[PDB]
Amino acid sequence: DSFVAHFREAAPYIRQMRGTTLVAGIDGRLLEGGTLNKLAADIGLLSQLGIRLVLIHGAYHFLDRLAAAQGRTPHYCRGLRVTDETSLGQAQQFAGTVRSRFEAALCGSSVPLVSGNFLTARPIGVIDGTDMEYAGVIRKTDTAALRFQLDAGNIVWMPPLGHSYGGKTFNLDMVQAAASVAVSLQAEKLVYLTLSDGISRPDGTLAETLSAQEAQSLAEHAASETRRLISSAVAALEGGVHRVQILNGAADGSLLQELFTRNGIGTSIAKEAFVSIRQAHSGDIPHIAALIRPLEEQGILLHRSREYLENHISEFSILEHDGNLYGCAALKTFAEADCGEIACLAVSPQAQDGGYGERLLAHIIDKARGIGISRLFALSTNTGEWFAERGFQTASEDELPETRRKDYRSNGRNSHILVRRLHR
Amino acid sequence: DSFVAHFREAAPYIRQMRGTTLVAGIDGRLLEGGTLNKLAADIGLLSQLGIRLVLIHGAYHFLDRLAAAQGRTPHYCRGLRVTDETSLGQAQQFAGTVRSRFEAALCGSSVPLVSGNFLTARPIGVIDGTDMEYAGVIRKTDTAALRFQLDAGNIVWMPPLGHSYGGKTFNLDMVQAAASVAVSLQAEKLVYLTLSDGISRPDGTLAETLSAQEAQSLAEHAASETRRLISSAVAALEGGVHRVQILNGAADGSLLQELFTRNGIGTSIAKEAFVSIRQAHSGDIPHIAALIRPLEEQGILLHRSREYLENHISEFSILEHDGNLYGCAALKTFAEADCGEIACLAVSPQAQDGGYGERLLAHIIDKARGIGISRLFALSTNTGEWFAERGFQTASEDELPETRRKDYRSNGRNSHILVRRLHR
Amino acid sequence: DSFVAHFREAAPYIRQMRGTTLVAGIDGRLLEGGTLNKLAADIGLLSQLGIRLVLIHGAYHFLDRLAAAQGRTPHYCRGLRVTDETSLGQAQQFAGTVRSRFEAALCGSSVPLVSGNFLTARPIGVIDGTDMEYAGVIRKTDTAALRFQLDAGNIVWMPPLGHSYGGKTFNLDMVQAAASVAVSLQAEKLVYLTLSDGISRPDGTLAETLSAQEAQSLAEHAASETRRLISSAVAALEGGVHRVQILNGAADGSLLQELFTRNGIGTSIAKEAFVSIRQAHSGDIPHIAALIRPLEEQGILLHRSREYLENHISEFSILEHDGNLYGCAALKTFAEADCGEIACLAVSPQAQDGGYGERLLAHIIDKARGIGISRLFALSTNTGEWFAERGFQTASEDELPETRRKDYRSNGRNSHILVRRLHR
Amino acid sequence: DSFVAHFREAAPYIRQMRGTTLVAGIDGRLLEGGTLNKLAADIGLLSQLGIRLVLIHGAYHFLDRLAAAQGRTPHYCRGLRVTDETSLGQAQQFAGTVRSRFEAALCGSSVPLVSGNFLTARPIGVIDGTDMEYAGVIRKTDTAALRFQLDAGNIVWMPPLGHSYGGKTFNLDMVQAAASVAVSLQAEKLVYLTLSDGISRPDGTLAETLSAQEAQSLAEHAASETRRLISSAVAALEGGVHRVQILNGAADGSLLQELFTRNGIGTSIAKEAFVSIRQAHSGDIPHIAALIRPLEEQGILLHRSREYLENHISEFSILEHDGNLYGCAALKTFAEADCGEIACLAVSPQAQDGGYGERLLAHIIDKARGIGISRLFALSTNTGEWFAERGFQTASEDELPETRRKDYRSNGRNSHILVRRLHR
Ligand SMILES: CC(C)(COP(=O)(O)OP(=O)(O)OC[C@H]1O[C@@H](n2cnc3c(N)ncnc32)[C@H](O)[C@@H]1OP(=O)(O)O)[C@H](O)C(=O)NCCC(=O)NCCS
Ligand SMILES: CC(C)(COP(=O)(O)OP(=O)(O)OC[C@H]1O[C@@H](n2cnc3c(N)ncnc32)[C@H](O)[C@@H]1OP(=O)(O)O)[C@H](O)C(=O)NCCC(=O)NCCS
Ligand SMILES: CC(C)(COP(=O)(O)OP(=O)(O)OC[C@H]1O[C@@H](n2cnc3c(N)ncnc32)[C@H](O)[C@@H]1OP(=O)(O)O)[C@H](O)C(=O)NCCC(=O)NCCS
Ligand SMILES: CC(C)(COP(=O)(O)OP(=O)(O)OC[C@H]1O[C@@H](n2cnc3c(N)ncnc32)[C@H](O)[C@@H]1OP(=O)(O)O)[C@H](O)C(=O)NCCC(=O)NCCS
Ligand SMILES: N[C@@H](CCC(=O)O)C(=O)O
Ligand SMILES: N[C@@H](CCC(=O)O)C(=O)O
Ligand SMILES: N[C@@H](CCC(=O)O)C(=O)O
Ligand SMILES: N[C@@H](CCC(=O)O)C(=O)O
Repeated sequence: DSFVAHFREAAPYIRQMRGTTLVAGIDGRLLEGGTLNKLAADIGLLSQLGIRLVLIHGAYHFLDRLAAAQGRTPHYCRGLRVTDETSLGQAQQFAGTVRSRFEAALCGSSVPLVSGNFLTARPIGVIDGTDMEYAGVIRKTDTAALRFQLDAGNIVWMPPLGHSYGGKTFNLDMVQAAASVAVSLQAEKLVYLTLSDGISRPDGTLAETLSAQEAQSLAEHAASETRRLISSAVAALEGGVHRVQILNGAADGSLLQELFTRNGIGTSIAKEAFVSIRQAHSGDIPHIAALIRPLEEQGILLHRSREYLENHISEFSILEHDGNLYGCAALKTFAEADCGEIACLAVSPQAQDGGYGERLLAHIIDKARGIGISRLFALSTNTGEWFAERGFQTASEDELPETRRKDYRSNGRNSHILVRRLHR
Repeated sequence: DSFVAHFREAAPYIRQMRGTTLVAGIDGRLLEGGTLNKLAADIGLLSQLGIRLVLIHGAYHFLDRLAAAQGRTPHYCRGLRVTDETSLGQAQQFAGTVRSRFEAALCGSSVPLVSGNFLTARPIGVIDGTDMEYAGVIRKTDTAALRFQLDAGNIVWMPPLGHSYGGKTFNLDMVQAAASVAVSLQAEKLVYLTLSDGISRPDGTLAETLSAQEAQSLAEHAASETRRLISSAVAALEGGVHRVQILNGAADGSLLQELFTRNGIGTSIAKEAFVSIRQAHSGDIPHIAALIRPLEEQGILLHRSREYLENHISEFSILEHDGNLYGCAALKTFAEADCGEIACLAVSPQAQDGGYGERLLAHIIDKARGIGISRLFALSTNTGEWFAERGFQTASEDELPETRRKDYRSNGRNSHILVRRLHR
Repeated sequence: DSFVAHFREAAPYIRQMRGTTLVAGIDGRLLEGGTLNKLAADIGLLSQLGIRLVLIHGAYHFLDRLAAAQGRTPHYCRGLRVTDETSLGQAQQFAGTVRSRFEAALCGSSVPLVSGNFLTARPIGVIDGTDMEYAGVIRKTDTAALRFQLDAGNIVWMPPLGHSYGGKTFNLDMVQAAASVAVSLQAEKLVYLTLSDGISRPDGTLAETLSAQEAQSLAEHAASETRRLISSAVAALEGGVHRVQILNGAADGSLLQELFTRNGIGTSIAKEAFVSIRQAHSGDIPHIAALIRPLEEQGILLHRSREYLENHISEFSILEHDGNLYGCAALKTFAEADCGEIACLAVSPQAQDGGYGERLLAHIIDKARGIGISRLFALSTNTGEWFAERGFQTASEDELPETRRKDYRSNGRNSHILVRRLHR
Repeated sequence: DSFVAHFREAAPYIRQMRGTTLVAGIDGRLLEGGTLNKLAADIGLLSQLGIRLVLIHGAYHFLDRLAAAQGRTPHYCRGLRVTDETSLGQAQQFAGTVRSRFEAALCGSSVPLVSGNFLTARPIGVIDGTDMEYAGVIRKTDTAALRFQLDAGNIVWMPPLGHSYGGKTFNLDMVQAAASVAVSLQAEKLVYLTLSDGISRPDGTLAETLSAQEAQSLAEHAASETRRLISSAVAALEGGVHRVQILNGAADGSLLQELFTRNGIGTSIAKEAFVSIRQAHSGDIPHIAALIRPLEEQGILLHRSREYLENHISEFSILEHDGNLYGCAALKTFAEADCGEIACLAVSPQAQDGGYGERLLAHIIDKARGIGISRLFALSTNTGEWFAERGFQTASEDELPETRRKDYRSNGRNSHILVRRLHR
């Protein structure tokens, strides 16, 4: 395609990403070849786009290309490397090699890059009778010092090394470290730059987009490395990171493609928040009435009635949290088998703006599609934009199902009519 | 002595040092033993005293304990190490070992420590037909980024490594690098932490305090290493650093002793600014008269006269810059061979507050001492504090030389009389 | 001792004190002699160490050296001086004498000193049928204006005088005023600079360190002046000040000695927060089990069992607040009468980091010492640092009590073993 | 008049005064009666109007009501009070009485008031054989600390007391002190609040407004007190203060009346900057031509000619600084004896915007009025607003002098015509 077209395509993603925090967990093998040069350039570009950037790299594989290729075997109790004094010292050497390399590649492809004593570590201790030695986990992260650097526009570079109150240095696991730092920062995004195209489905295909539940159910039959990825990704989400992404940092330009295109390569994982929505039953009616009545009083919701609701309760859905009712919505059907109507949509005023409405509309379109409905109408006197911004197109009265058209005419309400087309 | 006494002794030096910038050039051998632990603690303390701190270390000796002890000989065209790709890579490893070590020693003896891509380097090129390879000299220092970190209270850590626009890393000479960074920052103080007690005199004794001229004349007969120290120290001073100090960072606690005691160990070098002061001659008189006359009009300076000055010109000194006269002072003598008087002290109003006065008083006490005078009087109607703050003690009229006592009585001026005791 | 040694001794206290707020309540007799010069110097030094400083002085004794020595007797309903218009006016004169004196002593031993209209006062009214006249108590303190000055580095000087909405000035009690200002600032430290070596015990000895409970029980048999000191000190602590100290500002250098040495002269008072820890009984077991079980599931705590706990309940302690259980710990004993083991230490995750653990360990060492135990072991797979940072030294398996050594061998857990030596 | 009218009258002066610095030198007798209450209220109001306020008071008269009324006579070598240790101590007492009084009066008529160690003093020494003792003059003012307080909105209160490096306090002369502080701040305004209606003319009348030259020539025959006022006022102006005002702080509301009405009570002194304007002669013509020619080329200035100028040189004025010509303007006359025209007005582009034009117009209206002209025309193609904003009203062609009307018609230029009426 054309430059202008590509750039106008990127523009909304640039808008979304600007001023947000991205923690990048970087596989240490990427900092070794000329994939390094490609990466510094793309990270330099991200810097230039107003993205706050914290980069953390791994060391394990480099240590093994020093260990294994020597006559010493690494031990990996839960993927956590046992790391002795000699391995610890190598990691310190590698971390300096790598930060220097990155800095040089960034200077030749002027972007401020900073590193500091941000992590305080503790040893993992003893996993399964096996002393883990210098394998440490982040005990405290200096969030104030980090924010202060990101705020000034600095790129933050972190090795997989933390120090302790006992004046020791510990070896950190990168995959776990990035997710920990990401949660501490409440980073909007965690990115793992791996050697893999992302997480694959049981049928072999690349999982473009996953819920944390979907991710979780895949780990049941997944290799060790990818199980740990998921575990860290899920804990990040649960800890407040908005989105976790898995990419192949060996695929030239994949970071740009992931962040700035609708399509995006790799795997994207996000947490589905908890909103129990269920078929309404008999006992819901007073809760539904109390919610609906103010609105029916205001001329926003059509007048219902204890009897209407009792005899049509099956067409209502209700949204609940801790026994508390907070929303409702009905699916009305017609002689036209293809047609449905979202009716009686309502969120308690105290619970609004937090997405509850959208979840009710979604649940009802799932229900509508479940029964063969490809066309979903909404009629509203005062609330038409909400629908128009969520996939509804203006429609005319002559377009309604015949019986609805008749109610509409005799109403006098002249409500706006919108239709959304539901895919098979 | 007692704690309270020691601490009250330190207090003025703490006051002087607070909020000032100190660049520490650190010999790489100090970061190797438990002298490291001692150093982090003392630097941590300096941090806590509101000193802005930039630390730079060397690598040469570590590289040789890797080179020489391998079967490769280092070459040192002007003390500048030829550094190939393999040596460059080692320096990157060492710099990571050392920054990690320092960070750990600082954490266990919470003080924010930061490092960044502050230096951009260029290669030295070819010294004397000898390709110097990866030996680079600082081309640009990011002074804004540095100030921003020091201002926030961060300790700044720098390796002896700069990068270039060509995406290469270069090996920097520490002694030269610190002096360059120090000038860029206009640091009040540069400290070299060496393995030596400082700079020695021709008679073998430690030069406690040196002018840059004194330092310069010592290099004539000095070993190579100490010649380079001086050269860098002198260029720092000439470049605006206020004071350069040389210490043995192997002498436990020497950094504290140097910064916070009157005595201070090690060598201190400062630049004597240019103030040509000479015996007045015949042709000076109009310049002297024009200066003196306003003051004599105001009742601050005793009335002189073209004839007085013509017949006493030999007792005047004058301070000049670019042919321009800016100050004068006279030495009056008495029948009491031990007694002198500083007379007719005056700095042009446009040239005041810049130390000119003090240099005139000093020059005259040097002249007074040259002729056997151990007691120097100053009489002033309005300017008595200036003398009292520069070593003069209140005296009485009955204490004057006899003939001066007589002039004083018949004057009516009742000027304050102060005496300073001049040492033999 | 040596300078370096003294200064390295001070360094941790300098670190702790930097950027903290200290409110100094100063007896007015200290501002009268050359103890004034000593004090300005030490307060100047504290300024230079990044301590935020609010100074308040008293006036009572000066007023009496004007009253009593005139033919007027002061009346002191609860140590609160009745203060008429004539006494009020003297206090205004004294406050100006004293602020000028202090300012001059500070300038000659450049440190910014500021004072302002920070206190608004109200009269105390009528104590016990006795009109108290111009004796006022702080009604409002301008905390924003105060913070603004401390933040800029200014020393804050306050007289014992507040003004009112009725355009009157009132006489404040210093001891009460400092404690009020200290609470308003949530100052980490309140210091009273008195003419006494601090608070004495019933046996005559100087109470180096007191809890607020200890302070309280001393007042039962204490002189009036010291009763009021305690009362104000205790209310400061209860109001959020971290530590209150009582010193003799007539003992040359005592402020430095108190703030910057382990030993410290004078009396230190701190509030013991509320943590009810008691012998576990039968009914605690479900609460203990629920806490312990997650941890035993994770391989951090040895598997217990409803029966184990039922038959060993006497060796458990539990920490509770509002009936809620938040922590537990057991003392295990051995055939070696000198040996104990802290077992089953656990704080609810929701209640962690707030010191609960430390209080459980302390309680158990108190229990261990109560039965003759001088050696206390801790064995931990993942939690060994916590112990090592709280006085435990690494030990070997051959060092365990014999039966514990046997369990340890057959476990397979390879837990780290640490010992703490308990003093008699 | 009406409130709305008064307030709309004040509005431009409020606009001018907002964010400006005013140093108020306050006679110590004003802080003694209920003139104090009036003053705090008016100063409180000024605070509320965004005026940055530095207040300094005197003490002399209070000291004499303590001296003279005791049996000790004050000595006043140049109006500078000899002040011994006993007088110095009284001044410290008075300064505290007075600051407390002011603070209380300000609180009861919430406005932040701050004072600090801003002045460092030196003794005056010996005037005329007379030791002046504790009479000190400001040696250094802490301008940074002062700006920092004014910037935060604080009112700054200063006593007439400075301290020295020798740990002494000195007695400052208020009149001199305010003018010194005012210059240090480059205050736009210095106000002296005296017991007099301002400076009187030789004919007895109150000098409403004076140049510094006018002020200077009045001192020739003026009382001592008013001579010193002038001397300080003039040195303030010369030192960069924009305006000095003298008022009676005993005239209820005079500070408001001076600052916020066109009329304003009291005396106002301002420095006439140096702009030598003289009759042009023969040798000026090339300088005039070079200036005029660019403009005549642009169609802004009517074409002149070496001959025109040679034969009309007497009607030109020229503005010069250091021999350099920077402006010119001509006065054209007509058969109508009442009519004049400002012709050929021009300032060198490099010297514009600095008031030169206005001074040329003024000089020519002075010349026009000197010969009986009450009507002054300006004709301009592109520059008509400049005139309209400096007192010119639009006029028509039928309104020109007859011969000018004829030139105007045949020109084709259609320049805008404006007239200013010159008062007799
Ligand atoms: C429209 C409604 C159901 C939305 O419920 P919700 O819980 O807020 O749903 P969401 O949080 O997913 O959507 C919230 C967004 O919808 C927008 N919105 C709400 N009412 C709107 C309206 N009347 N017109 C346009 N937009 C509206 C909100 O302003 C909010 O904007 P934001 O994305 O810029 O923050 C609303 O809460 C409601 O119940 N209104 C009265 C009942 C009603 O009108 N029902 C049905 C319409 S026929
Ligand atoms: C006193 C004088 C000679 C100082 O010359 P100088 O070039 O300023 O000398 P320095 O720069 O070394 O000293 C400057 C310091 O002296 C201080 N000083 C100057 N005059 C002073 C005085 N009259 N009283 C007290 N201190 C004074 C300045 O304020 C300045 O203070 P700082 O250290 O706080 O900045 C002054 O310039 C002068 O010539 N005054 C008139 C002549 C006179 O009085 N001569 C002789 C005295 S008998
Ligand atoms: C170790 C434990 C008992 C501490 O309880 P607590 O209520 O937090 O006790 P305190 O608040 O007095 O101590 C808190 C400090 O201990 C530190 N700490 C906690 N776990 C640690 C560990 N595993 N390793 C090192 N330090 C640790 C905390 O990080 C905190 O650090 P800070 O001083 O830097 O803030 C922890 O709460 C716990 O119960 N962990 C699981 C149970 C366990 O391991 N029990 C016994 C060990 S055999
Ligand atoms: C008009 C002129 C003589 C003003 O001289 P000057 O030295 O700037 O005079 P002042 O400094 O007293 O007045 C400066 C103010 O006049 C304003 N001014 C200048 N030219 C102006 C114009 N053409 N229209 C409106 N206002 C103008 C300036 O913008 C400045 O504005 P400020 O008060 O908002 O800063 C101008 O310099 C000049 O010589 N212009 C070309 C010659 C010309 O037009 N001459 C005569 C007019 S027939
Ligand atoms: N959508 C509203 C009715 C609005 C209308 O039909 O005008 C409801 O379901 O009650
Ligand atoms: N020191 C001044 C004279 C002052 C005096 O003697 O009173 C001078 O040398 O002229
Ligand atoms: N301290 C743990 C046991 C850990 C171990 O012995 O390895 C407990 O008391 O249960
Ligand atoms: N005022 C201009 C002439 C402009 C005009 O008359 O149009 C001059 O004096 O030359």
